[PDB]
Amino acid sequence: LCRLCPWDWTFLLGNCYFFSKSQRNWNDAVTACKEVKAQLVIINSDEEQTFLQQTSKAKGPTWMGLSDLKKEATWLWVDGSTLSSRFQKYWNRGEPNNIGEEDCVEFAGDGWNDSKCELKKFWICKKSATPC
Amino acid sequence: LCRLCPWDWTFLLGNCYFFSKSQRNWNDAVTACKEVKAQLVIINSDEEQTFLQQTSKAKGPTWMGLSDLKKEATWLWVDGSTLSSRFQKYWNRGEPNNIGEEDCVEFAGDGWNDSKCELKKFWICKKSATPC
Ligand SMILES: [Ca+2]
Ligand SMILES: [Ca+2]
Repeated sequence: LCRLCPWDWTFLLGNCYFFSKSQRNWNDAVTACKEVKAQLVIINSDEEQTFLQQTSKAKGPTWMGLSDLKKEATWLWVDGSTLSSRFQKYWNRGEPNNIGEEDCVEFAGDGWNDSKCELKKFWICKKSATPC
Repeated sequence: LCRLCPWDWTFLLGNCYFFSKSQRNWNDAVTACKEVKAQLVIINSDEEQTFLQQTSKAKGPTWMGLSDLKKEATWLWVDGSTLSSRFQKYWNRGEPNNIGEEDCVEFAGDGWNDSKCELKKFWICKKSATPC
């Protein structure tokens, strides 16, 4: 009886993902994920980014665990790690913009936008799986 | 008899721009611009970027003075200055990619791609105007 991820979480490449059914502001989304020992999703591979971008298209704009709330124009994941050069290609054309006003990052369409953190959007949690 | 820019060069915001009629590889484009005391275009304002992106759409993919030939994934203008955070929004979705293989930057459509430097593309030169 191999259970890769908890009930209603999805396994992808050694991690477990939870796709919210409701919409919350960015900070509340962060908190929701911490409630289940997880983090508002931190993207770390292209296959992961591809899967979360597709899934998120079916619901609508969706938060990820990325923001420049600490220092404008510097984007940090919720675990404090820096956004790598190779991931900057995921930004949509024209993003990030409205710097200092739109401080949190969302999947929008086929890439990332920065958006106003107070907006309510879907969100995704990620934590490690338990292998079999 | 006020002449803002030399013959067949276009004035925009204190600078003079030359739009090639032929296509050259990136290095040859750099050299062409140096022949006329100019530089393969270094973008320094949004109004400038807007104007060069529109004009370049009418001809086809066009080189700008930007490349990561010195150090992969670090993009420097031809005068050695670094690419600012605010200009990274000009990259098309999915760019820059093919890192280390596509080392020079072009206007493509409505944003920037990195491309193989050996390809022949149009190009644009920029130098200071002489005020009146
Ligand atoms: Ca935005
Ligand atoms: Ca490319």
